[PDB]
Amino acid sequence: MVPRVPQPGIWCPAVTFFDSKTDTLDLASQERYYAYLARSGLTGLVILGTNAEAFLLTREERAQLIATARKAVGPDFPIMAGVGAHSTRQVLEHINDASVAGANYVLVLPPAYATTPPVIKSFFDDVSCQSPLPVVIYNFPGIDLDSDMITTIARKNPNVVGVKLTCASVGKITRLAATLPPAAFSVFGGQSDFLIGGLSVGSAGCIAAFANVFPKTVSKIYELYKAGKVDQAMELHRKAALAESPCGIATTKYAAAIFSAKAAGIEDAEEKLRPRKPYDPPSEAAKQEVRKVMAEVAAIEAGLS
Ligand SMILES: [Ca+2]
Ligand SMILES: [Cl-]
Ligand SMILES: [Cl-]
Ligand SMILES: [Cl-]
Repeated sequence: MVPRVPQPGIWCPAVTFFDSKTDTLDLASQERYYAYLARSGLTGLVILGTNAEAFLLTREERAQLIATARKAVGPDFPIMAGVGAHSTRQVLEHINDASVAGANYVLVLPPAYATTPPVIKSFFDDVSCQSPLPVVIYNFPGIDLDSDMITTIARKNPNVVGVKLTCASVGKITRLAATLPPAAFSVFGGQSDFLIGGLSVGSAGCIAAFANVFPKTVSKIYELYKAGKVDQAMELHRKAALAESPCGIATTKYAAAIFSAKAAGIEDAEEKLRPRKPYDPPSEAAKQEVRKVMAEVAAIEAGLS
């Protein structure tokens, strides 16, 4: 069974497939893709993160994706669902939808419509208390939450079980560790390129966009660190950080289309991984860059899977 407090490890915030002719979710492809990712050494999936274009989805689509995730991975693989919105009412509706659809945890943005600090504090208090699922603070700056607010929120709310920091520092991680024991609270960095130092000071690890593209490689990096084989870990980490260069959403979707989605046997992956209307796909030149810059890590991934 999935623990109350999210397991340290490597998590992937999965991209979203759209049938472009009808502008609807492509759930058959989505299920194939989620299942492939969960079978590539990942600790868990983040569904409806920012990479999934969650804010472009209807409430019903959000719930279908969570349910599709659960079906793809089975009952023993952790799912963290993004639920962020503008009001407490919307957040609670998303949370309850997530709970019914099978999520284990909910990942919650602070309210943004730049809000004040007692507003942030009372929001998280109200949300943790009402939420049927354990809560991970989603810090994506839009306001930025320092160590003081996070610790305050966590100490008052035992249903708060972690934080995703998007731009995590070694200082920030350390401060959190010193005040919040790991058994009750998991810190996640959002950067694969942070994870070298990220884990060396006791993060719970990482929620990495790039694990969409080469999940086995990103998991190998983590696995080598936990084995103490720190020499080859850093050498592989280096290569992977190099390949991660291209960054936002449209480029990531396209990389997944030509690497992981193809590996998952999804046909026409490139059309299905266009950004949702009316947003445009990457330029030809952006696409050429992806293929050149990621070719080496692709060969490594074909070697590990
Ligand atoms: Ca192979
Ligand atoms: Cl399905
Ligand atoms: Cl194919
Ligand atoms: Cl492969």
